[PDB]
Amino acid sequence: AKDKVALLIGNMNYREHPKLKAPLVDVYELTNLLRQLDFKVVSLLDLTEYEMRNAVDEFLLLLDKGVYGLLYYAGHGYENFGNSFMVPVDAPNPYRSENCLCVQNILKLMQEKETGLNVFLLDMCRVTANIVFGYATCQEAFEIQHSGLANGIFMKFLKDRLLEDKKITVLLDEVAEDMGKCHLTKGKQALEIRSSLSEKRALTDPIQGTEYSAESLVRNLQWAKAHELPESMCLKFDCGVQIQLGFAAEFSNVMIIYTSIVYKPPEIIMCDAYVTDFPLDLDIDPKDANKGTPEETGSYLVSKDLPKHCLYTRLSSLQKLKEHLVFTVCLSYQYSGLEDTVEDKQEVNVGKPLIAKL
Ligand SMILES: CO[C@H](c1c(NC(=O)Nc2cnc(-n3nccn3)c(Cl)c2)cnc2cc(Cl)nn12)[C@@H](C)OC
Repeated sequence: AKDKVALLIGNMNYREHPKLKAPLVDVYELTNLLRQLDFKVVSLLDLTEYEMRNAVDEFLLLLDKGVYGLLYYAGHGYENFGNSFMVPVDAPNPYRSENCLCVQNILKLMQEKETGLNVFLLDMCRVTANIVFGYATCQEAFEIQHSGLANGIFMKFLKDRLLEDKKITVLLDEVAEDMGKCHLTKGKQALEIRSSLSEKRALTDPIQGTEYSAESLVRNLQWAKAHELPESMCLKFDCGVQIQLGFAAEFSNVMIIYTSIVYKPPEIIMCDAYVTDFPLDLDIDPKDANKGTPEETGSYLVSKDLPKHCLYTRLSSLQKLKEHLVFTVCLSYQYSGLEDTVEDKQEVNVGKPLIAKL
């Protein structure tokens, strides 16, 4: 492999269509599995049409001679007269092609590349380019785990075979057999595999030497800067209360913010630091921010990974941020024998985190 580059899109929260649950776990777990295989992974949740189109265009552009690419989409799919389409979260009801991404157009652009390997996997709820196309239609079918999280049928079987040092086409055929044995998808057309692979190529194949090929190092630096998290900060308030702001990442466009009281003077009986007044573009609803647990924000991956007794806020639209992430830390405090709640607030700039750097 000249390089190993992957783009994973998972669409769950649809405006005019039924919401999905499985993409979250699927995208997250496939990201980890591909990271283990030395892929530079971009993982994005809930993308609009324009966001999808730009992400796909940028991923396609990386597909230079000998590069190993992998594109995964989990979400609603649409079929109209032999063509399949990927449905963005902002798509109107009923479905219409102009609002969707045509799969056949992507395949056509992939066909022009001189990639060492190009794996295009769809997990939808309805000279050679070495393209392996997997098209799963059992996505809303999912299984509930002992964790309480929803895992997709396709991903359940894919997770178990991805790390195998075997030709990708052989790997995917075993996944199709597993689904065929699975009682939910038994005698049904759940996975279609299309392949134009003339060479024994696997996702486990090594990346070309950095002592002569510097494009992997350049793309590694460019990937790294798109995954930068703000360093944790401490804010001091006039009353004497010291607050810590902590940051965790779930996906390339999803960040969890948490606040905790590091010092509370004896005179203050009860205090809480609430993060508010986020940029409009991010579309955060205050009724889904400052939660007592990360689970209540929709963050189930990174859960006992975070400090206890904090307030948690999930920023899942970082790709929409077109300025610095400037928000307010509002402190609400109470003196034991005093009338009510005293409020104090200070603005914070955490720059352009993660995908917002690009
Ligand atoms: C070329 O850039 C890299 C890249 C991708 N680029 C994007 O996703 N671009 C993107 C552009 N615009 C938007 N968008 N925001 C608002 C409106 N449109 C969005 Cl959601 C995404 C996609 N796939 C991979 C895989 C690897 Cl490795 N890198 N890579 C990387 C450095 O990106 C992290």
